[PDB]
Amino acid sequence: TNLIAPGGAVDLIFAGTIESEHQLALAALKRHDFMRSGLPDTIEQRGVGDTSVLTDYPYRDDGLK
Amino acid sequence: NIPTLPQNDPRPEQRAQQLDKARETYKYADLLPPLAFCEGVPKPDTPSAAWLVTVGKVAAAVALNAVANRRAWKRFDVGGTSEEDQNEAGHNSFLARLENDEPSVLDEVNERVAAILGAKPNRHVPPAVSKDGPNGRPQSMDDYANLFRRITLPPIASTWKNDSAFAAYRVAGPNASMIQRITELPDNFAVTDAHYKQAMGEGDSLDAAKAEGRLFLADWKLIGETLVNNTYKGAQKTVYAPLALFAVPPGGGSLAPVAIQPGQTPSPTNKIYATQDGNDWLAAKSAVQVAEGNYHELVSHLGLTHLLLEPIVMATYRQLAQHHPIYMLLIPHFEGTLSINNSAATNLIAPGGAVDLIFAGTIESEHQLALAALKRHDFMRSGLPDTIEQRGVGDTSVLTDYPYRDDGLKIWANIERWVTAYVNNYYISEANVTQDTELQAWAAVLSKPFAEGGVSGFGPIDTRAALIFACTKVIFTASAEHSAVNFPQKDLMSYAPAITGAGWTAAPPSQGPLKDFQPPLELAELQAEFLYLLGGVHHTKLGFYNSNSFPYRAWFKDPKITAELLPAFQRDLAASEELIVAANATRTFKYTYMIPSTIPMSINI
Amino acid sequence: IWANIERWVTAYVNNYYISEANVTQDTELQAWAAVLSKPFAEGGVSGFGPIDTRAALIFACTKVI
Repeated sequence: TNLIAPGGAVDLIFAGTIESEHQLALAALKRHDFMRSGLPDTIEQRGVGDTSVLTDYPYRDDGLK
Repeated sequence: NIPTLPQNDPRPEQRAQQLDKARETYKYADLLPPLAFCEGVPKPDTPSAAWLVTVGKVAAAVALNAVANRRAWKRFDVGGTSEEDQNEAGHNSFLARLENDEPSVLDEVNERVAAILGAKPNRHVPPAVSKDGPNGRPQSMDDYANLFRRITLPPIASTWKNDSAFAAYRVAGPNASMIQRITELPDNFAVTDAHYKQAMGEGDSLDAAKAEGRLFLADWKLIGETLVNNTYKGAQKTVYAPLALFAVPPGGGSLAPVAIQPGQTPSPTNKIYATQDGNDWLAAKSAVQVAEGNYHELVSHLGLTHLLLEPIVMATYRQLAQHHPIYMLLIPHFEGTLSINNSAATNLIAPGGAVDLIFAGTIESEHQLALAALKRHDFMRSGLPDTIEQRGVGDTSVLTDYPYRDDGLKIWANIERWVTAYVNNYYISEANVTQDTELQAWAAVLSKPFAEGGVSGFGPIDTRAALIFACTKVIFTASAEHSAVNFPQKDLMSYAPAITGAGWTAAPPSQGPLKDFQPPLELAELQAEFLYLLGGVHHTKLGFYNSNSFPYRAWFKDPKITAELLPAFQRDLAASEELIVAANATRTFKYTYMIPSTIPMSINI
Repeated sequence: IWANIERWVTAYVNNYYISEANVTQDTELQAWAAVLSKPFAEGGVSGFGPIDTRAALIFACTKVI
């Protein structure tokens, strides 16, 4: 009712039309796979799993524990 | 005439008197410890003449291959031995043409087989290690394929290195009952996600293959529990006890290898090898092939077909009468079963024989490999539809390519339909079962403990369904199961580099040139010539019941079976032929072993 | 004519090359690709590399044919 609403802070500060921003969010909610969206699942989906190659990745390392 | 149960028989006393004369013809001997065995070959169970001529033709090619090999090595004595073999081929063609005492067939055919399976020298010439023949160490890998001079080199010799050919062995090879689906990994075989993605790519995950049931492990642990490495002419023969994981692509597909750990215990000396490891991977598969070579020859083949049937052949001759209907069902499936086993226990798996030389273990360690698999057998839980489910290899969608399963299940189904119609025609009540003093005597000897000579897990034969399974299984492991293990010897095992009984360098961690891992030349020719002979004789055919006499006239006499039951059996086997052949053509690795027209009635070689 | 030649090369290559490891481990094809991947001044074909895929070999055999 305020943020993603017409005349809200997202309407002014962000480059898109407020209704094109809603399509962006709804597009990702529509493309998700809730059953295959676990963190350890996505980490090997993206091949970012090797800690001896990409050694500095605090989100992956801190997030898996 | 028409068979009848003992309690229903019109003439019980005369039936009892042939049984007593039978138990004198067939008395037990201890040729192989803890096993019920035949005291030689009783005269009725001599190999028939057609079996000898069939064998004789192949036994001549093996010797002719040996002579042509001996002309090439050291590039009239080597010609005289040829002409006698060529004349022996003339003997088999014309002298045996009338088919009506035994001359060529009696001595030569049985002796030439004895010299081959007995690893005896001088197998070059009859009624007339040698540095005059292929021997020692290989100059190059060519010399192994150059052995096949008068016999045909197998096709696998040009395909064995491909990983897909290595995995075809586990589902369409000599031992195709090996794999088992797993939902989690063993503690002693912790393959990583990296190894699985090497084989499958970046479209799958190991934790997802164990989820969707697409992992399949094959163990050789029993080889380590049992064998002891022997030395041949000083040289060290080695065999491991590997652990091999396989996996199928997602949504369906065929088997594909993943990882191999040559030993049961993880160690610094023993570690996992994977698809992209180059030479060590090839020697990791070859070390597996040595294990399957020992496993197949003494567990799948001689253990769980030959030696499992030897007691059932004996108890049938001694407790069932020649007028018993089940005697009428099972006996023709035992043609040549007693004779080849005697030639096996006194020559093949005998000290000084082929197995002791070519294969890695001491021959006494090899016998203990067979007995351990015989001791853990559960006869009542060894049905092909039962063993398939036990290993989780049942879903046609997940694992699509399993020729031993999909072709074998049509053959097992055909036999059950035939046994059931047979058992139900003669056994018309469950009292007919329990009141059969002969069948229950038959059961007592086989239900006996393994230490006394029984068949492990055979109890109890109290229902018509218990007789149907026991009779269906016996016929399967005499016809289809023996076909799927005996005849792959010629097609898939005559090439020692593709597979043999011994790795001759120590380790899967590659030590250098591949030629040093293979067996010597004298043994390699012996492996090629003796696996050719045992795997190259198709005599007698499942569904056609005849005698072992010259007319080979039909064995059944009851008109209910002559003009009705057996014709129905023969029709369903012909339907399986069209179904197997059609599906088999689309494949690029072939399974003729469950093709009904090539399936024998009995274990005869 | 190009479509006919590609289909027949895609058939030929795929009958003998069943694994992408059959391509890399074909030492003769790799030594065949070397003398052709050489610099043009040294005597090579300009732009012949790399031939590491069943696809890449199918193109090379289609163009040459």
